[PDB]
Amino acid sequence: GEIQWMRPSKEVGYPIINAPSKTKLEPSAFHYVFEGVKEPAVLTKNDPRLKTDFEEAIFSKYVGNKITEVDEYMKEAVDHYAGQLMSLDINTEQMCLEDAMYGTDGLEALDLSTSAGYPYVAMGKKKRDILNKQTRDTKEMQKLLDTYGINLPLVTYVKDELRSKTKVEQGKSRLIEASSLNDSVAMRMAFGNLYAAFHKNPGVITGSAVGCDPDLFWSKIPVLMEEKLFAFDYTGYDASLSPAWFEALKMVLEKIGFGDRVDYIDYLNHSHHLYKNKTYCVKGGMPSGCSGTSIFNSMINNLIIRTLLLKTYKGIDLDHLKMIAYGDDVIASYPHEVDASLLAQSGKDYGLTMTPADKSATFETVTWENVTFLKRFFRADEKYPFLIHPVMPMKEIHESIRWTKDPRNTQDHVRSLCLLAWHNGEEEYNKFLAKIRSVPIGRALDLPEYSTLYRRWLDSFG
RNA sequence: UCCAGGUCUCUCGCGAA
RNA sequence: UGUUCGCGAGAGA
RNA sequence: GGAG
Ligand SMILES: [Zn+2]
Repeated sequence: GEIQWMRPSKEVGYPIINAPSKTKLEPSAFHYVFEGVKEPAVLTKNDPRLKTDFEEAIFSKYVGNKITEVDEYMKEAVDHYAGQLMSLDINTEQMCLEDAMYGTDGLEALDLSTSAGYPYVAMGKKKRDILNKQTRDTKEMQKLLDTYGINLPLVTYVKDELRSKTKVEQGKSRLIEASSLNDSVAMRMAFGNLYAAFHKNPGVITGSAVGCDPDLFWSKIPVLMEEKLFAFDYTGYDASLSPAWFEALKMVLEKIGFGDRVDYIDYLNHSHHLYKNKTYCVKGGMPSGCSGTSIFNSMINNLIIRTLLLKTYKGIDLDHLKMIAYGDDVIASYPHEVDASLLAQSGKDYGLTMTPADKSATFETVTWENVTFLKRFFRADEKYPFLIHPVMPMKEIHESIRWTKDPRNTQDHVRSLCLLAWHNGEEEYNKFLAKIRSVPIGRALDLPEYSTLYRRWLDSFG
């Protein structure tokens, strides 16, 4: 991915966009009860904690475009991945406007609790002024569709989130592309049935986990896998993606029947962006906030891995590849061991920078002990060993409970954290409840006992 | 003074028919 | 408690 | 930055 040009919106007539300059994150009641090292992300360029140039740092992810051509390995990847998906018998018809806007089996509605993007953002127009979920009215959307059309520019924001100390100072803040309501709608008309099919089929056929519940799904995953697992991390996955990857994705879509709308894929590959007082153009790179970015990045992951396997292990039978991606996150398996270290080197050839799974400083053997997916470990229940706990390390929970964007939400926030926390075991869970209840607000919260969670967990399998 | 800050998925909580 | 809808939040990608 |  690479910035083609950049210039101040003034020279071109695009309006300036102001994000709030301060974080909505404030220390919570439990700030001092738990240890933790993350703080609010750098949002502006005046920030004291900066030890480098902000804009330089945030746009640094656009490392360039390595390849431009679909080679034979990619083409074979394509064929294999397409052939897999054809077995799902995916409905290829357009999704109707009303279903696109207001959701249907497998695809939730548009979020009226979020920005409408360009150009509505420049007129104080919100989604709530256009959509109404109680009537499923499409009349004003259809008109607004005809008026502004599609392929509008994306508004770039800085994500307001916790961030590692190192990342704060080094200014490595993450960017959001706000997709236009128009484009979200047009995308869902074109691909909603694809989205639906994937959401209903988390697993090794889609090669995706979008639509799963980790509570339940974690017990399916080890059955789905092969004997030998492999995994790794990506560095700047989305922005590192070259246009060829977008061509191969089109090919897959042509293959499974979405051929008349692959042109939308071009709009993701070749995007224009408003950031504060600048307008810039990016060729390559998946924009983070477009419609289907979860589905598409995952699909593209399934193509990358097959391609590297073919490049690295000649003649490899891909029918035995069992992998599951969620965006750039992935857990893969083959009947015979595969060396992530070798794939990472082949990856360079295709513009991808691959590092060892979970920030380990060395490429080592992925096992059921140390593998992670969606930030959670795998741990069998001591009573019923075929039941697998998704286990998020307490540390992540600890970092979360220390901040809040609105103390109004304390009860709900902390309860949500308990639902994650208890898979760590009764000893750890009761300790967590202990530290929480060590402040008076803690004692005010209605918090689930371990026993309650375990029983409800077992019961949800039936 | 307020509002602002993407796409999705899952879950919990609340309100309704 | 089942569903179906609407709202809020948290987490993950 | 958007509306009062
Ligand atoms: Zn351009």
